[PDB]
Amino acid sequence: MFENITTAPADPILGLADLLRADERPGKIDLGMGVYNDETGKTPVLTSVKKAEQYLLENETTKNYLGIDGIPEFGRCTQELLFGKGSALINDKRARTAQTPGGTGALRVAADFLAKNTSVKRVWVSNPGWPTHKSVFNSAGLEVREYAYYDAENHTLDFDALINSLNEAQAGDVVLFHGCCHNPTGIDPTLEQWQTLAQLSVEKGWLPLFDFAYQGFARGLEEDAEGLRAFAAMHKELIVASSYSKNFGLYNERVGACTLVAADSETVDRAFSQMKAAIRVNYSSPPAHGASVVATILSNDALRAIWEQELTDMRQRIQRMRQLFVNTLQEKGANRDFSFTIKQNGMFFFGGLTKEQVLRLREEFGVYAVASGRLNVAGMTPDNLAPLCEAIVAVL
Amino acid sequence: MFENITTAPADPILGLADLLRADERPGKIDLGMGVYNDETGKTPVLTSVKKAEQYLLENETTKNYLGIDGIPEFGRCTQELLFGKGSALINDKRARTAQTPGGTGALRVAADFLAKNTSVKRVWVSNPGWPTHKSVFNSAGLEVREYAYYDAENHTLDFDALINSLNEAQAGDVVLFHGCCHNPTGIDPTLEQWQTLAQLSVEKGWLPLFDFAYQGFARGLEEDAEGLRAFAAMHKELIVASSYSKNFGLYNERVGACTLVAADSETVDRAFSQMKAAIRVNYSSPPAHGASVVATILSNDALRAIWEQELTDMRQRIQRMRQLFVNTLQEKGANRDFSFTIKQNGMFFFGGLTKEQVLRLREEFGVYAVASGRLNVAGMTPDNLAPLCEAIVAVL
Ligand SMILES: *Cc1c(COP(=O)(O)O)cnc(C)c1O
Ligand SMILES: *Cc1c(COP(=O)(O)O)cnc(C)c1O
Repeated sequence: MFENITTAPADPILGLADLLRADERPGKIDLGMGVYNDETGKTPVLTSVKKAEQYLLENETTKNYLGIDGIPEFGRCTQELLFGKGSALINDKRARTAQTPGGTGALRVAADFLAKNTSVKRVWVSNPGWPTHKSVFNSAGLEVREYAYYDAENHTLDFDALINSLNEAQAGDVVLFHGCCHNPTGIDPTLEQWQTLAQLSVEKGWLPLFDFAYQGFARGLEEDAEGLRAFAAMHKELIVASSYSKNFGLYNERVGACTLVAADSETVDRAFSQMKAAIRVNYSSPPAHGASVVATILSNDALRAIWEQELTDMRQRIQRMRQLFVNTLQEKGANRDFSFTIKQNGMFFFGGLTKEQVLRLREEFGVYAVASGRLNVAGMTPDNLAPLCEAIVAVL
Repeated sequence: MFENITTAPADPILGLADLLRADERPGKIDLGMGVYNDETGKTPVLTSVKKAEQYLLENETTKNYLGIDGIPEFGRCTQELLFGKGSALINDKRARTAQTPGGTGALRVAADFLAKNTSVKRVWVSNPGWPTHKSVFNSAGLEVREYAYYDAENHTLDFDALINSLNEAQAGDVVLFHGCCHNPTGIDPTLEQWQTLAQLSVEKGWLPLFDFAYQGFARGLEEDAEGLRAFAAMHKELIVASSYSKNFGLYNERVGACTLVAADSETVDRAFSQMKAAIRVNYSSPPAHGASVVATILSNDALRAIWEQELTDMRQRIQRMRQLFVNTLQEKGANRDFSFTIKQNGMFFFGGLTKEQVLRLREEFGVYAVASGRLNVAGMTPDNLAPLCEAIVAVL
């Protein structure tokens, strides 16, 4: 049965882990996957998380199955975090949230739900964008079309090209937006642009799908959700795939959510029943630990305060590394200006390297990055910064 | 987009949870889902599990992503538990295991892997059987055919009908077997029958797929795997979807595994790369907590000893309830003999009620069971046994 199976192509992002494994050189620098590192180059468990796990260890009395949609408190807290404490969507009961195994899992559930219960045939994703998006939607049998987004020469959001590109999108099509911290450009729409996009979306009849994996990494928790809330204020229907992998440092516990929004309570409930059916034939019910940690923290004033501060510190360290990176490049002799990286929100640096330069950095300097030229700024520390820049200056 | 979505049909098993929720009557007895209960009617966290979680809370230093296939130690321990400490499959490196979100998740990964990378068109499942099997395989685009298995009149495995039924199965077809504790009959093949089935399977050219969710609940950990090992000794290829939900009481942490076996190391690796691709576009990587607990326990002699004893106690309590159930039915006036339930392995009791009787038990007595007439013996306690039997005697 398996004699003719062909080897699968390596994943451009997740595949870096395997290459790093094989490389036995001592000075390897991992700037591939979007994972936060502290000044010591480690990816620690948040303190607020440790305290939540301590609490669970002492008060948890059973591991009995959660409902198909997960922990109810988790859903409410996720909705508040997304739409705002007193949002009308929450009051009118127009939203239903299902706990999922990570943001990627949320995207899969959304894709299966769409393919089987709606007339959606196309999903529009940005270019440049996150490769996993095409893979997930394609695996569900939906076609992916790309829309322009980045002005590679000026390092800004090419709004005109974006609008012009989406005009080929027909009503009933799904258009995917990154809530904040666009992966990989790091350039997000301004509030006014978000408002124009929401407006346009309503007229064209698109079904907006927001991938929200970095809430809190651009400017703040509430600020990062203004784009989404702008859309939520005008749309009757929408979908949100969010993740707690990064803002909680719960990467391997797979904590995400898929939120469905309909015109009214009656409609979202009927639709959500089908979303639950898509989960039922996938993994049945979600893993409790990670989501439990998130629910516990967001529900406890004390823990939540500690957590928000830790998030703030993470965002701030990355912002400081961007300056140090740019500065160190200038005093190391870089024959090019990489100051535009200061405007980029999120964990990454993008737009200054070719795939060959990335390949040379790996083979000759042991510096690992995505072939697209995306480097994880969150992986830079005061210790690896010097050798990292020396390697870069050597390939420019 | 969602105006015309139709409400989804309730799940015959998972749907009981919602009905129980709505029923406000005080004396409700939940005998639906297969979850273990102790004498007090609670589903506790195993002591060995609590100790493992204590250990993780103190030694875990990061929540960084696991590889697509999960924790490596978890895979090795799962293989040893399945094939035996010094199995040839392990020595020859013919097996690859991917940690999955539960046994159901394992089945989904196997189904997606099969549909996309092989010529498999049909999957054969038993009748009676577990409804979720058809749902999962059908959702992947594979057709499900049923094979006879139970002698409803004698309450035994109808081997002749089984063989005769599978003769319509062509080479290249997938045939699904329950490793032990057949759900819901509780009647498993004898070692000799397993050997005849393995033999037959090799000649017909079937691809065996074992659903192993109750290892340790029939007779013991090693004994329950003899059927599987019988097949593993003669087949070049096979698939195993196992679960730790029950034998570890880790239901909501979603701990399962999908093991792939090929003729040689070279072939399993190539095939496994495609299985990883199927996971990549689903949930990306598995939840660490649950599998970590399992790896920790199976790797620590002390913890493992405690765990094996707890498993032994669970199997023993269920066995004692079967006797008490049968006895209490006789002294309560049952006009029928339910002694055949003593031979049934696992958590359930099956074969003595009609769907109407089950419906009446619910509506009039607040006793909840699956419409198929399957009751969770593991849910019976010395306290609810009397009223439970009184209700049953009233509907016979
Ligand atoms: C990190 C990320 C996700 C979700 O990650 P999970 O690990 O699955 O929670 C989704 N979309 C983008 C663009 C991301 O960068
Ligand atoms: C319980 C069970 C499973 C797996 O359950 P999970 O909760 O997904 O781990 C698989 N097959 C059968 C027949 C089962 O009874």
